[PDB]
Formats: sequence, structure tokens, C-alpha cells
Amino acid sequence: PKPVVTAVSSTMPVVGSTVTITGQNFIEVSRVNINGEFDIPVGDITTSNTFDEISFVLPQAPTQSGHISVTAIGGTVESAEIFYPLENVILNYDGIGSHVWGDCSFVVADGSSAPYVSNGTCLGITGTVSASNYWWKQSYSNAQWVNTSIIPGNIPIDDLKLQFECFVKEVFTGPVFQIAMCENFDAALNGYVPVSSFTGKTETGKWMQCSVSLSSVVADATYQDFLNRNSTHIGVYATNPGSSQATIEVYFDNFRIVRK
Ligand code: NA
Ligand code: NA
Repeated sequence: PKPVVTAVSSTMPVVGSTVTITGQNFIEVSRVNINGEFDIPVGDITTSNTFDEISFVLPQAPTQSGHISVTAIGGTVESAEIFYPLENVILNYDGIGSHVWGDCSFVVADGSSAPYVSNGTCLGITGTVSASNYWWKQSYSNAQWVNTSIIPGNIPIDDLKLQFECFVKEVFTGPVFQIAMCENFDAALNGYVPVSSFTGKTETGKWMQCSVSLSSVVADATYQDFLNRNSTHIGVYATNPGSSQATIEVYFDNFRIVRK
């Protein structure tokens, strides 16, 4: 019985954070290879009772994109998603894209306070916001859109998704996020609360991958049409339409556009 991979917790997990892989027949896992660059020590791999899940801490960043390969007693299987799709990152605040203006913070995690680990600099939206507040903290940034050598111009927007890593300290009630691109606010995603692509829940106290259809923030038919808006704007805006004051602490990194 061959091993099978059904899902991976993130395509770009933060170094020092837990990677979880779900699937079947993870029996006597003898190797987990990351992007043909390094192996996870077998002793550092945790396997569930029913052999349907493995997890491990990512010890270092791959330098190139690739896939995860899992060897079990039944054979070897490769994850279908591209792992560490570095070429798909549009904004990381460390040389891909840049912050232009906004009330927000930028942090390099220090191992002692949230978000504890980071891949370099991340965006912070943190602090206390009054009830019914429609302009609070935000970042207006310039993205570096994915090259058409990676995503051809004729790919439908319907076939693409926006992914990013997010850390939420504690759940909150009231505050929401807007994500907008190319100053097309009519097409923006509004009222968004970060939820995990892996669990469907707002995970707290750890990084999660968040994913939305690119059509939820882009109105154009194809990727080329989107590029021809001739704007590198990407904006992340926090407000609080709730009836109570709230304090939140949310971090973002590695915005990326990938194929569904
Ligand atoms: Na970063
Ligand atoms: Na352009």
C-alpha cells in the first residue's frame, strides 16, 4: 500500500514552525526530503496512530522551489503542490515588494514574543481599535507581480489564488481586513477574518497559511488583463465595524499568487 499525500499545511511555512502533512499509509516513514535539498531527521518526524498524518519542524528554508517526498514502507510519494514557491511571492517586505505608507508596524521575530519566528520582516497590524472604526491601521504597498514566465498571461483569474502566511495572537470579535489590488476597491475582499487553508479555523498562537480565490480581490478575466491595469498596489486594511473596542495582534508575510 503506497503512501498518499492529501494536503500540506502550507506551501511556505516559516522556518522553525510546524509543517503538517495529511494522507494515508504513512507506515514506517524512513525519509522526508524537502525540495531535494535536505532531509528531515526521522527521529524528528511525528506520525499519527493511524498513519494518516505526519508533522515536523522546518529546520531551514529551501533555497529553491520543489516538492516534499515521503518514503514509507509502501514506497515514495511526492506532494503535488510546489513547496516554497519563491518565484510566486509578490510581497515579503525584504526585497520583494515594499511598503509605501500606512499606520502599521514591521517586525523581525525574536524568539521571545509573538510571532516568535519569522522569515525576515513581516507586517504587523497590532493594537487597540475603538468600536465602529472605519479607518485604523493599514499598509499600502507595491507588489512585484509574478512574471508571465511563471504564470502565463492567458491564465484565468478564476484559476489563481492569493496565499499568505498569517499569525493571529488571539481570536477577536469585530475587527476585519480588506485586501485590495491595483486600486480597484470595487473588486476588493472586504470583511475578512484570517482562517487556515488547512483547518478552516482561525488558528491562534502559531502561523497559518491563508488562501483566497484571486477573483475575490481581482475583477479581470485573465492574468494579463490584471497586469494591464498597470498598478503595483496591494493594500491590507484593518477596521472595526464591531460595537466594542478590541485589541488585536496579527502578522502577515509572503503574499504569493499561485495556481489553484
Ligand atoms: Na518576510
Ligand atoms: Na503593468
